[PDB]
Amino acid sequence: MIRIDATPYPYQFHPRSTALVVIDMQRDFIEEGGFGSALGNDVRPLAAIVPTVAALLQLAREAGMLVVHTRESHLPDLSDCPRSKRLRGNPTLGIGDVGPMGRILVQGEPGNQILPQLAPVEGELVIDKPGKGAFYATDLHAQLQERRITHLLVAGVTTEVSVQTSMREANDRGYECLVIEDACASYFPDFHRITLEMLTAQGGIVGWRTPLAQLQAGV
Amino acid sequence: MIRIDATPYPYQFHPRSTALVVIDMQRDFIEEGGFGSALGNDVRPLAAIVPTVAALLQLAREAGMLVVHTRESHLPDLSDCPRSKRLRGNPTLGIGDVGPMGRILVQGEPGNQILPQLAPVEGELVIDKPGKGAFYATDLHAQLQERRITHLLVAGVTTEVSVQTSMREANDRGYECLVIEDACASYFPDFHRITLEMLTAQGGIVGWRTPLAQLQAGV
Repeated sequence: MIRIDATPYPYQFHPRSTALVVIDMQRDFIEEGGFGSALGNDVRPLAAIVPTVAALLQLAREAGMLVVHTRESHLPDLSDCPRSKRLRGNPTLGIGDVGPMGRILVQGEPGNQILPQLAPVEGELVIDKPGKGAFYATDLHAQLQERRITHLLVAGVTTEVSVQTSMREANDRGYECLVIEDACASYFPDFHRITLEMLTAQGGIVGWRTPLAQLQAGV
Repeated sequence: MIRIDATPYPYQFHPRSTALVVIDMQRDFIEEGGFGSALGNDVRPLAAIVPTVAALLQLAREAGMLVVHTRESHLPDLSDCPRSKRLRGNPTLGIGDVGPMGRILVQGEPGNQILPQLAPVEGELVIDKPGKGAFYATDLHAQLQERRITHLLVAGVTTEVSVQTSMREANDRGYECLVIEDACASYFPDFHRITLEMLTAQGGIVGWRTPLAQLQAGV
């Protein structure tokens, strides 16, 4: 079992009982021409972690861990998109409308694809999720139980939305979760660090956090 | 049909399709010597909201809305308590250990009870949940769908753990959620404030928030 330095105390895991979960690293959220920048978000902090996420993905692949990618996406007919989600924020361009990289948040559109630097390969799970939490309305929990996974390494975007939602759901379902702090990012510096602090408060209420360099030291 | 001034924009609901959800207002969180104290917290800040939660409960009862209470709790044999949750951190006492109000976080124990001043009455729904999120491993989604509930008024403790986890689950499931800002509290004032900001960021990404006085004005 590999033991690495973490907050709030060291985290130990066996690589073959562990999955890396890379959350929502999608072109529309991260690329300068994309829908995220069009809404006036500063995508630079999300772009900034891509080399770190790629290094974590390489570590996981070399260590023989299960790799799980998630995409926030809906069926082209929006049959899995609740009306509340479509109407939220009174948007000019909403879910299913044509944005700069195709229909917004729709399966098969260029904007919906994982960045090519972090693209899934054969033997990796890819989860299309209709919400922020990777476990809601997906078979992720079943797929991890079939593979006897107990431990999750968590990366991706954005820290305070899909990453924290997915880690809080994983914690509730009995997973031991380690969030890789420099392999996550937010549009808001107001939210990134304090989220990671929340997750590991009270002796690890949701789980653990560490930088990629501490994980690399262990393998 | 009832329109409330709220952040990030006004919230509209109908009592016939709205529930009040009161989260984890238990002696295990609010009274010294239970689960919250066992985690090393000073539980004293949560008591300050109990009169505001009581006024919110009265308002919902007088409006004839469905009321849902949640209790974080485990079966006495701990068969619904993941090993990860039991072994997390270094608590003074662990789940199921005997504290001054009985077995910590166990169903039927004095310290696990909802505060008498906030107790359920005949015709309210009471959800025992094994995780922080009110939807995981409960029938809450089915119970609301059977009553055609679309809107949730949300209150309780703690803001950054059970409240925000439950609200994020409810958002993913298509509910429209209004958190009553002064009917929530945290052990950590900064986590309370920033959680409320995250929930309504980006045009209402999780939902809405407003103080009790704005709700009272609308009814």
